[PDB]
Amino acid sequence: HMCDAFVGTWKLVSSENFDDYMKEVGVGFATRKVAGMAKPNMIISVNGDVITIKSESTFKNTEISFILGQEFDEVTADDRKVKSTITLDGGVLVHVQKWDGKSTTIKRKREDDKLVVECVMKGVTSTRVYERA
Ligand SMILES: Nc1ncc2c(n1)N=C(c1ccccc1)c1ccccc1C2
Repeated sequence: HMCDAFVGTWKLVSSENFDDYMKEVGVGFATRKVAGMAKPNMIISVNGDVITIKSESTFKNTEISFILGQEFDEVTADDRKVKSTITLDGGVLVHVQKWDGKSTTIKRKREDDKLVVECVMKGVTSTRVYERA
């Protein structure tokens, strides 16, 4: 019943500072431009201990399935090959991606009727707000 409040289909409604976040991650110009235009959905489901997060957009369709606390391989939408671990901390899903001696953290939290996604790469934070589809 862990992540019940996350389950569902969500649509992007606002973004702030995402180009700067992508620059800090190392995303190149053309991918920043096209991927920054995208308006993904996020489809979150749970089956037993396995959480699945799918993100569909005109740019790319991605999907991850995982167990909390258990590292996995992920290919990001910008084609990074990262080692990811996702945990639940005080009701927030905390997703750490490691690659090339670098690290970024993505937090997903329910706030009112929204699902708020905060992405942090060193000093740079981007906030993306999703609402139910
Ligand atoms: N489908 C789809 N399309 C576009 C994007 C995207 N997913 N996902 C994100 C993203 C964002 C925050 C946390 C996790 C993922 C992503 C990652 C890097 C570069 C571009 C995008 C945009």
